[PDB]
Amino acid sequence: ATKAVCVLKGDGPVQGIINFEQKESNGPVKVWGSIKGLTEGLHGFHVHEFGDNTAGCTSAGPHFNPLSRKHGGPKDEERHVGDLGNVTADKDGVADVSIEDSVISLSGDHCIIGRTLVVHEKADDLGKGGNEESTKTGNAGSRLACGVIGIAQ
Amino acid sequence: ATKAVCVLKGDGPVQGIINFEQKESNGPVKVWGSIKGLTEGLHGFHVHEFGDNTAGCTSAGPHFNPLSRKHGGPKDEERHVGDLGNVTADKDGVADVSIEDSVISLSGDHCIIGRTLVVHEKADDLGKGGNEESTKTGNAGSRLACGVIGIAQ
Ligand SMILES: [Cu+2]
Ligand SMILES: [Cu+2]
Ligand SMILES: [Zn+2]
Ligand SMILES: [Zn+2]
Repeated sequence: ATKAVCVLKGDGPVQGIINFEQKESNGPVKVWGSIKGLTEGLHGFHVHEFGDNTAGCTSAGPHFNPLSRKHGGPKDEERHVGDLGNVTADKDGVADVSIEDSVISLSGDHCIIGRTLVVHEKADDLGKGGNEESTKTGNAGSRLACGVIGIAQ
Repeated sequence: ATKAVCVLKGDGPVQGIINFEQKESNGPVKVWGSIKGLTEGLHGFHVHEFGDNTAGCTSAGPHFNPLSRKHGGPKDEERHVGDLGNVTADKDGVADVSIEDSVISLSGDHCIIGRTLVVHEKADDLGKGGNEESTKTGNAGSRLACGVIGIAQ
């Protein structure tokens, strides 16, 4: 798996398409695409553990966290494998996503293929909210849109 | 990955949920669940190559076929890794799926996690339709509903 893709959908008007590319095995992973229907500003953005959409986005479960760490920001050291921090929405509620990250992988046992990607109601506080919940979801809030991450051409 | 799941959706009224379980590494894989909104009778049922739903189900691409074989039935020897043959709809258009298969896998390089599952308009003819198209799609027809296959709890 060099490439992947994911279509985000939800009950909301929120929706988008996000691509992944890992040119090198165990190298970094460019993540990019575009989401629309967001409130202007920051929104949390994570890979969650399961490709389950049985019961909407709640089925996805908690943040993908195979090394059992506390939640954090993507550049933080103590973080969930799935913690990609935030994405930023336009005036117009379009967020033009573009991220490199080398904690996640499309191969290996950090492989995120088959897991749900989720964009959230509010900003991820990157674990620095000082409340119980911040070291788990980053207080990112409810799950506005999501989709399973799949192997792309 | 012991278990997986996939939610089938489409433009049609067709929809359902399908589960997967592979108790042994490289063993067989129980596939079961239920789909509704079908025309009574047989309907083709395959894993296609890609977890792409960019442009509905067409983005999924051709049948998952990593050994470059000709299309067949699931118990046939010459078959696509993704050829699970058919599923059967009620009077009421509910199909109660239940299948063992050991060509597909949730691990290894027949891993189908991250690929689209698709249920089709007509019956898969298992390659025996004698026409060009029958050794590719089994003449199964258009793509009524589909979804990416993801890692389940
Ligand atoms: Cu999250
Ligand atoms: Cu097909
Ligand atoms: Zn997290
Ligand atoms: Zn086939």
